[PDB]
Amino acid sequence: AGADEERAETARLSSFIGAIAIGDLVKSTLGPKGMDKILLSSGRDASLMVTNDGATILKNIGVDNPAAKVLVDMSRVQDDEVGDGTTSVTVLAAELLREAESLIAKKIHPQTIIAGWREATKAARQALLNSAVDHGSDEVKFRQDLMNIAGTTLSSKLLTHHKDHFTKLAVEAVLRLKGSGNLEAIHVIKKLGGSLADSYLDEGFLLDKKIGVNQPKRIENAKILIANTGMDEKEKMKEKVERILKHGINCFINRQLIYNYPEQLFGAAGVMAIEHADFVGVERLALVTGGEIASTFDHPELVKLGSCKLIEEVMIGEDKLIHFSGVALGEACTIVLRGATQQILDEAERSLHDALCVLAQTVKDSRTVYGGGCSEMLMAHAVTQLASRTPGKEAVAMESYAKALRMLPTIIADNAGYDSADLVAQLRAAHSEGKTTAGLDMKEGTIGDMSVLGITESFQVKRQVLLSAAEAAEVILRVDNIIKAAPR
Amino acid sequence: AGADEERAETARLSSFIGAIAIGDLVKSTLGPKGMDKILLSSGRDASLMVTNDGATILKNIGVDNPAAKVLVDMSRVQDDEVGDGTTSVTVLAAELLREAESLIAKKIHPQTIIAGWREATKAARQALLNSAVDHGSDEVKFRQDLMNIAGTTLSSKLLTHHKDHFTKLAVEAVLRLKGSGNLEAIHVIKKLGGSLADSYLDEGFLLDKKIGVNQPKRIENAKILIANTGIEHAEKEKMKEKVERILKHGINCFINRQLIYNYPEQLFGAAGVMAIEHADFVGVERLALVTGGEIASTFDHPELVKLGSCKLIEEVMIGEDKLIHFSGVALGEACTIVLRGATQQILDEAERSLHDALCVLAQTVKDSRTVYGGGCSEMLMAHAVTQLASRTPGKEAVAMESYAKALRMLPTIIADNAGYDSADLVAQLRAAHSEGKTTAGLDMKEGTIGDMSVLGITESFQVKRQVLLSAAEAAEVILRVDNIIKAAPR
Amino acid sequence: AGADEERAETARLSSFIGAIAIGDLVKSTLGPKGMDKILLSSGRDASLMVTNDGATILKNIGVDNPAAKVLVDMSRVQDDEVGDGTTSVTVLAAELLREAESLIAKKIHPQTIIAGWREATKAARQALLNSAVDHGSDEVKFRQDLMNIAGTTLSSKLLTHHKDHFTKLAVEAVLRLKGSGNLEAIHVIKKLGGSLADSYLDEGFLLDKKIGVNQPKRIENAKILIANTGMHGINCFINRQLIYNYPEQLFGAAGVMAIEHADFVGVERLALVTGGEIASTFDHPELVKLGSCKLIEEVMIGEDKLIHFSGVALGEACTIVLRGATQQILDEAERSLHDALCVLAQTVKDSRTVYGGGCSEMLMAHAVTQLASRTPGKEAVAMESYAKALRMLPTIIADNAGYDSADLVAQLRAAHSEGKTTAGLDMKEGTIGDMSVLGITESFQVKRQVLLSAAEAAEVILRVDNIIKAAPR
Repeated sequence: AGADEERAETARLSSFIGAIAIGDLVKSTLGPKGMDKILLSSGRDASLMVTNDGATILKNIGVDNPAAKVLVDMSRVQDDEVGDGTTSVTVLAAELLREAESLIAKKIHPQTIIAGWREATKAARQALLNSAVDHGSDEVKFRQDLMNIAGTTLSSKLLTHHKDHFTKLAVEAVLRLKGSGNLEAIHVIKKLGGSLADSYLDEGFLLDKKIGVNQPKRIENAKILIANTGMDEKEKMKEKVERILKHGINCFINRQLIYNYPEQLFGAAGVMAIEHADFVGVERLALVTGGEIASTFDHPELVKLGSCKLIEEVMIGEDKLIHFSGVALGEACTIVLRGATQQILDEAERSLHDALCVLAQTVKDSRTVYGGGCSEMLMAHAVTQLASRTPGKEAVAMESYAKALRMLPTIIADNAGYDSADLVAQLRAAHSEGKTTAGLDMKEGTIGDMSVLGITESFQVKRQVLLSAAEAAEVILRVDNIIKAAPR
Repeated sequence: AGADEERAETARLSSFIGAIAIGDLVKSTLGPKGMDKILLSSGRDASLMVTNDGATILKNIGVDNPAAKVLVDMSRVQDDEVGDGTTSVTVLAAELLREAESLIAKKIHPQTIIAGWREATKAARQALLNSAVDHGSDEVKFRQDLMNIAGTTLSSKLLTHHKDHFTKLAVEAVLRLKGSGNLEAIHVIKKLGGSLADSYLDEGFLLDKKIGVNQPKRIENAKILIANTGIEHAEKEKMKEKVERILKHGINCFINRQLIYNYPEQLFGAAGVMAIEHADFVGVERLALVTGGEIASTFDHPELVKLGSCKLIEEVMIGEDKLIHFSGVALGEACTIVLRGATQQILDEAERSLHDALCVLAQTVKDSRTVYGGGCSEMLMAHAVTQLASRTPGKEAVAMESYAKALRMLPTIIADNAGYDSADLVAQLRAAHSEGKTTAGLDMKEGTIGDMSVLGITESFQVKRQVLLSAAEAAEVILRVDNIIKAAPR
Repeated sequence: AGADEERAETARLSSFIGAIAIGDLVKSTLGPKGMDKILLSSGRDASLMVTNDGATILKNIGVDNPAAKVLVDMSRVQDDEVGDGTTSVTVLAAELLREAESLIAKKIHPQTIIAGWREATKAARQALLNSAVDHGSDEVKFRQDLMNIAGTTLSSKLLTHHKDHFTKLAVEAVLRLKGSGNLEAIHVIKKLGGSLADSYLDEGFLLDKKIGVNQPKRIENAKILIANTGMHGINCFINRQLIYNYPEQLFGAAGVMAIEHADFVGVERLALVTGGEIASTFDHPELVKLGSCKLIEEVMIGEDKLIHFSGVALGEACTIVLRGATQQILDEAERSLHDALCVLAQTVKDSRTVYGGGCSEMLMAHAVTQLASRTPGKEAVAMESYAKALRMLPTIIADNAGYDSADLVAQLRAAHSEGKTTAGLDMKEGTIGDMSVLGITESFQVKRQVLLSAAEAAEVILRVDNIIKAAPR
């Protein structure tokens, strides 16, 4: 009969529906007893991607017309600057929409109500002012380094027995990277095969290619050559050898197909070459080795810089790999993971990417909050009082924000295996008293001292979630429906 | 078949329908509690776009057959000669159409009524030469620099808690700009957080790109090269020509607005030179005024056909993110504003707000005069126009009378977006204007009426001159004609 | 969802429709170019009936289910208290309902909208003192005796080509009638006589009746007898009803002229003139009867014979005979003289007026626009709807004229905002002109009663929240 026509309440509903649909899938994923999800789609999806990381699955795929893709894109900026712990930021933003039902009771102007978000700024600061932080995490630190937040990030994924040990490893990796210039040079891959450790740490960069069956096994005073252009007649062979012998070249890495004639040359010379090396691995390596200029065959000598420690092909345990290590820069390092080997193990690939940005900001912030829901209840006690102080225009919107915090305590306990109702009762009383350390103890079935557990949440996750959620939602709530955008 | 075939009541209606669709959309946008819209299209489009500015969104898409795209097109010329203010002109043109309803009651000849448009020319001249203006503005001005019109554009946006300060900053940018020629060389980008100031002012142009992972970390006494353009052994010659010419200059940086050949990329890193792939053309043109420019041609380009600014080019980090900064411009004509902002998503709306600031201020400095904002101007004129219809003879007057009631809708749109009831607001607004106070207007923050001048909100003189003439001419094309469309197909 | 129940917008519509349905039929009637309609009824009605004036037709029957009958009853009280003029009061009340569509736009409680009516008192004072009024109506009056309201009342009628002259004449009649004594006593009839003057003012009351072929032609020092019940020097006997045959033989020999089935309306006014009668049984002759004795005779005005009563001792009331240029148009003056006189009686008593041709309506409209804005929130929107109602009146006057309505609105407003109360709508001109030159004025009283009458009719919809039923099955 016509084309995309929305009026008063119907348009609001479309924004409203998108937030509720996303929340149900993500809530299971939000804690110690989180759930693993696998998605299967035709064309350029190959098979099933299992993602326990809410951010990764939402950014990758635009399932349908209803708006939510842009909100999802926003979460990624957060990921670079801290990102996770557990994915909770999307859920909290989504629940604000439910209150808009209340807003029709006023029956006047939703934009005016928006002044609540002006006071959201006031509310955002209340979390920052409130809770506390943690006492410890000085820098590096012998044992406060992990068995804390990473374990909680990890707990959602039930690989956490062999895996918590892997989670523990992640901190060591961040300590070397720690400093100005934040996140660079971390690639880490998993290998199929069993070991109790389920992981090895490499001081260098790990690849996975072989020249051929022939060629010297070990290279010394190793020099590295990287060529952008392929090797793909005798004169071409000769140019390469003449430049090569004087240098004493130990390894050649080319990001593409490699022509056969040079291959014979490298073996006799005493030089190990790599065929079709992935470009992304190469770029990281350049920062590591001091870099080099990959022009056509004039590429050797002084146009290139080559680090010279140790390059060798090492059986790590089960599957063969090639190790580049002891780089002069020292800034860039690589992590190698092993596992039980299954859906549960590929989950670790997911978890570590999350692990990688979590501690990246641990270094810069020098601030954190207590975990297990301790942070959320204290703020809720303070925010309830806020609605009364403000003028009535301000009070409705500010009060609505306060009740949102209540759901987080409920989800933590609910996944534990203990009835939610009893849990809510005891929790508020302990926070109201004034103890920041006290929180939800899932293991006990009641409440307990969070600090003894050692569960800590990044301070970084809390500042971005409050401010980002507040105006993101505010733009949509303030605005009464969008038009002349649709495709015909 | 054929084309158009319209006459009688139906013909008037197609024009009538176009005006109503656009007016509601733009209505949300005006004033302090303006509405931001995100646009979804899956017809050769990739993502939802959000445009606060009504003019920008109308320009982007021509959705259907009815006439309206040309009316929309005209508003852009207005933006360069005076800027956006808040979008209001399109709404007034649309309401002209609504009294056509009383026109079917005419039941005789609509064309005689058309005399009103000629009358309108007399009327347009009645406000342009009358109530508006200000006294002062001697060039530069220590305090009269702003705290004015930038604020009204900002007031329409919620961010004016800390943002009114940002607005103050924008005129520093205009004072430096004046000189040599018009508005063009200004670039604005918003950062993601950490400042009370919520902004920083930069010496030169700000860019965000890398050559690749390899290449020197930093350069000094940087020289800038810009190119309009991006047997096997002869390939080597291109490599060599570039190196031979390059070494003598000491070339520290190369900026190219397009794809770049792989061979040169390698060379720049060993030399100590940083190159930029697919640099934005808009960034480049701004950069050219700043560096003294050059003439872009073939590899003959390096030496004195090129002018290089020599202070400092480096990739630097502010607070947390890493950006590349061009600094030390001799010209001073063009500078860049970097907003650190007070970490909020309102900050993400800083880009939205400053862009509006950019067009408004350049015009404000050379127009040398202003009007009172917040709808102060519209209500005053409306009280006066009721009298005007009665002075003219009945054929001319009837069209003139309709034009007068058109101004009435603006008070409602300004207040309605504020969040205070629109009905209540109109009654109190009219009473204060009637008394004789030009300064008095709509105080959206209050929800009632107040003194606009204390706020500092003013409109450029130019916005009022151009819109009054433009509304009348667009309207004339529609009513005088009952059968139209255009030439070419079939 | 079963049977006849209504809420908010749907319930409102039934009230809305009743006002609109009446307006289209009545609008046609207004103006010199007005129209007369014929109607045939379903129960206890013999045939199609045609009524020229709106008040007579509205009154006879309450037909339809929607409410509107109650509104109609009010107009007759207005007619008695002043008269028909040209029907227009009903049209003004109906237009107030149209603004209700934008009423929803205010978006909150329709009942406090009613407080707008409270504001209408402000509007009511506006219709007062900031209008033209008289500034001249001293007594008799050399030029402004007429050429005014009677002419406007007259205009809606077809005959206004020679008739407008007759209408002017009717004020001479009002001046003699003038005073607090018995308003009425004015009767006029047409005569198949000759051209141009089209009417002669004369000596006394005119009546078209005869006793029979046998009876004396003229009586002097006449004695008048009026009896409620059917059948001194007695000269004439006038009875309002059937007269018994036996007395008739007697009257002829005696020298007495009697009138069979004389109209009651002629009789009551005749009584004030003579000095009154106590109309009882045959005991009626002598003192209980008051007679006047100057002269009663049946005379030919210009050709045809009729009976004239004159020389009233009392002097309180007098009558205009008129004459004319042979047609249905001519005896239309019969209806018009009576109409013109009544408006004047109010004019002498009140000693206040205004200017006609819609001059009064446009001036007030310019002033009332200010009032809406001045009043607080809720009061302002309801008050302004009333103000825009006034705008339609200028349009209706012009539309019936056969002249361009759009052009008319602009020029009309143009003359009024200047401050010249004299300028108004001249339909004969086709544009705007000086109303005073025409000489048109409206009585002060007609404007206050119309305002009170229109306001109450509007409230029947609002003072009672609901009237019918909901869902039995």
